[PDB]
Amino acid sequence: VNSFSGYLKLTDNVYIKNADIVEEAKKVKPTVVVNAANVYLKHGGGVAGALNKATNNAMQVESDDYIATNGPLKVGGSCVLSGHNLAKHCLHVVGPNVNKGEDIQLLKSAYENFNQHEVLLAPLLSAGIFGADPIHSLRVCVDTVRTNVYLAVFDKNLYDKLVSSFL
Ligand SMILES: O=C(O)C[C@H](NC(=O)c1ncnc2[nH]ccc12)c1ccc(F)cc1
Repeated sequence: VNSFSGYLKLTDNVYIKNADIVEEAKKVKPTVVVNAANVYLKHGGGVAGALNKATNNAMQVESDDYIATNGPLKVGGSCVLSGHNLAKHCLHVVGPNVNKGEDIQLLKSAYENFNQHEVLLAPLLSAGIFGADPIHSLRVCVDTVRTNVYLAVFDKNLYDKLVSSFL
């Protein structure tokens, strides 16, 4: 038993809620919150800008040190950093950004990173301003992630569409 509230069950291992992921993180303090990052960990907008703002820019400061030491991530890759005031850890996961012309085929690889963690609070990878089809992304999530994932969807209309179309 865990401490997430009001989530809708989709499969053996995936739940979903129309909620602000920052507020879900501040309430639950999960072991892992997932960020929808880019390879440079430049947290400008979307999930990343929202999470980083909630950390008072501490996420960005930590991320800049990470990049200075290690270089950029791969599209499809991830790194574990601090969750700051939001979670124990933040799993920064790079899905493909279709508005950058990146390969949507790497979405499955991106979701595979979730399998290294027993329980995660996460956004829908590559959706929103990342420009991929959100129905497709939820499908890839359910067909790839085997650990327990709690998906938080900001946009109400998107949430309603995702639930009503889910197979
Ligand atoms: O769930 C959604 O609507 C889409 C989601 N966006 C957000 O979660 C979001 N965007 C802007 N400001 C925000 N503030 C608090 C949350 C938040 C998203 C998912 C994958 C991405 F690669 C990029 C965005």
